[PDB]
Parts: sequence; structure tokens; C-alpha cells
Amino acid sequence: TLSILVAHDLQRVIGFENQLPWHLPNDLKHVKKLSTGHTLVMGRKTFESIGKPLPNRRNVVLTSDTSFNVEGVDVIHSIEDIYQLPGHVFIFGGQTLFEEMIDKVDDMYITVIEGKFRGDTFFPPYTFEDWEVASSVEGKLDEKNTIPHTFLHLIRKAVPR
Ligand SMILES: NC(=O)c1ccc[n+]([C@@H]2O[C@H](COP(=O)([O-])OP(=O)(O)OC[C@H]3O[C@@H](n4cnc5c(N)ncnc54)[C@H](OP(=O)(O)O)[C@@H]3O)[C@@H](O)[C@H]2O)c1
Ligand SMILES: CCC[C@H]1c2ccccc2C=NN1C(=O)/C=C/c1cc(Cc2cnc(N)nc2N)cc(OC)c1OC
Repeated sequence: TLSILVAHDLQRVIGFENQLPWHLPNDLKHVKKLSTGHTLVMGRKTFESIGKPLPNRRNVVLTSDTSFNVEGVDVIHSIEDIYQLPGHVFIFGGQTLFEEMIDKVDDMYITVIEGKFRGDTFFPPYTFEDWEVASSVEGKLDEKNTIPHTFLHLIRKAVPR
């Protein structure tokens, strides 16, 4: 399976100055739960932002840098390399990867952050006309998680007739 994994706000902002614009621990727990034991594919900037590989799953970084070498990270140099990756693969970001992959993935795990943040990077537009809502679950609010948010699992609709 090839899936997108992303958090975007009401205007599809996903990032600002190479960081997530929001502080929302529950979404990172969501990410952890979904991707543990599987594979993350991310652009070089997204990797450098996180700073190191995330434990207990395969970290794959897409970059044109042939000198790129990071312990615990596997490197690829073209989109076509993604399709050779075994198992469940999650497109992890950032803007560039999402734009390149949104027309190619089976499904998307989207956390909608129900707010409006200042951003400099965005998820591509999409329409629910193309995507079935396999599930929609409101995130729980509390002390450490103060921004309303919704976990969507979207599956690409088949065009029939
Ligand atoms: N909210 C979310 O869910 C979420 C998801 C992840 C990241 N973010 C964010 O997204 C932002 C950054 O996105 P971004 O687009 O600027 O950077 P990015 O997608 O993370 O990575 C950019 C880079 O990946 C490369 N790359 C992409 N396609 C390639 C290809 N076909 N062949 C070879 N290399 C390729 C390049 O590396 P080289 O330049 O080294 O060649 C490139 O400059 C940040 O602000 C960050 O916080 C948010
Ligand atoms: C609960 C522990 C948190 C932790 C972790 C620890 C150990 C093992 C696995 C993981 C799983 N990922 N974890 C992270 O800190 C990742 C954070 C992160 C992520 C994303 C991507 C992302 C963000 N959000 C969404 N929905 N899609 C996404 N694709 C982007 C980031 O910066 C730009 C991140 O850094 C803040």
C-alpha cells in the first residue's frame, strides 16, 4: 500500500519555516501509531527538520544529493524508487513530495487542524468528490492538545460506468 500521511489546516497549510506551525502532541502520536513497523518516505527538507530518523520503522529520504548519508536512513534519488519499496509506505512530506505523489497514492491519512495558521508550505488542493471518507474521528482536546483536529482516512474513489 502507498499512502499519504499529513496534517494540514483549514487552508491546507502544512508548514512554516521548515517546522510544523502547530503544537499538537496527539497528532504525532497518531503518526507514530500508523507508521510504526512500516516505511516513511520524505523529502530532504522534511528530514532535516526532524533531525534524525524516527525509531522503529524504515526512514527513506528522497534527495538529489548523492553524498547524502545518514546512519539509520535509506536514501533514494527518484520518485520511481518509491514503487520498489516493500510493504506499507507512507508519503511523509513535505509540500514537494505531496505534490508529486497525490495523484499516485491509494489513500490518505489526513489530520485536519481546525484552525488558520501562517504558512509557507501547503498540501495540494483536492476534492471529496474524488475521495471516500473511510473514517472521520474527532481528536480529543485537553491540556496538551488545545487545537481542534479531525483524523480522516480517505480512499480514492473509482470512476465507473
Ligand atoms: N503538516 C504535515 O503533515 C507535514 C508533512 C511533512 C513536512 N511538513 C513540512 O513541509 C515543509 C517542507 O516541504 P518542502 O517541499 O519545502 O521540502 P520537502 O518536500 O520536505 O523536501 C524537499 C526536497 O526533497 C527533494 N526531492 C523532492 N522530489 C525529488 C525528486 N523527484 N528527485 C530528487 N529529489 C527530490 C529535494 O532534496 P534535495 O534539494 O536535497 O535534492 C528537495 O529540495 C516544512 O515547512 C515542514 O515542516 C509538514
Ligand atoms: C509520539 C512520539 C512522536 C514521534 C515518534 C517517536 C518515536 C517513534 C515514532 C514517532 C512518530 N513521529 N514522531 C515525531 O516526533 C514526528 C514529528 C514530525 C512529523 C512530521 C510529518 C507529519 C506530521 N503530522 C502528520 N499528521 N503527518 C506528517 N507527515 C513533520 C515534522 O516536522 C516538519 C515532525 O517534527 C515535529
